[PDB]
Amino acid sequence: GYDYDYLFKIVLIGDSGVGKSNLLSRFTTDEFNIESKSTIGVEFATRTIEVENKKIKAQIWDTAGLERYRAITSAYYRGAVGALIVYDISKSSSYENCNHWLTELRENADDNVAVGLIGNKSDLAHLRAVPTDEAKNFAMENQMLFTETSALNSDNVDKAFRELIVAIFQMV
Ligand SMILES: Nc1nc2c(ncn2[C@@H]2O[C@H](COP(=O)(O)OP(=O)(O)O)[C@@H](O)[C@H]2O)c(=O)[nH]1
Ligand SMILES: [Mg+2]
Repeated sequence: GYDYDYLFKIVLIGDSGVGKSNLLSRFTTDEFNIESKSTIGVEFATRTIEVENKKIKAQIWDTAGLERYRAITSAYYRGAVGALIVYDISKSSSYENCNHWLTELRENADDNVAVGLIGNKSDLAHLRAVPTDEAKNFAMENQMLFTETSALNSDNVDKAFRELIVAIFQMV
């Protein structure tokens, strides 16, 4: 990793418990943590991927519990060129709160940010509370990419991040 052509900062946002921290770990180091306690703070991790023979350092940010800390929250969004809004396919509240997250993006992130919607925990299909076609339509109406993922079993995680990175690449 001596060099890279671009660095794309991407923020993960969404309700607590949906799997953001595990999406970060699954994508960056192929790791998953079954632990149900949220870490209060901010972190980032990187992975380099290739798009059209260009090396892109994807710098993936994750946070919890700092919403009342203004400067840190500002720093969280600062410079982000992509965002993934994450809900839990088994928890309708997390999906219904996606409009809040879109609004947070509009109010805190740069105008040009490329956005993907992720319905995580697809392995909990027996507990599904959000129909795929409904969420897919909501994503389209709001100019968001859409993927259902399982951070737990890995399903579609690389796809969700890659598609967004390709989309960021086309814009810039
Ligand atoms: N079944 C299932 N559990 C998951 C998945 N992703 C995360 N979890 C679990 O859901 C809980 C919340 O995950 P976490 O990544 O901390 O969510 P966050 O609060 O959005 O950062 C933890 O117990 C995780 O192990 C998934 O895809 N499937
Ligand atoms: Mg977390």
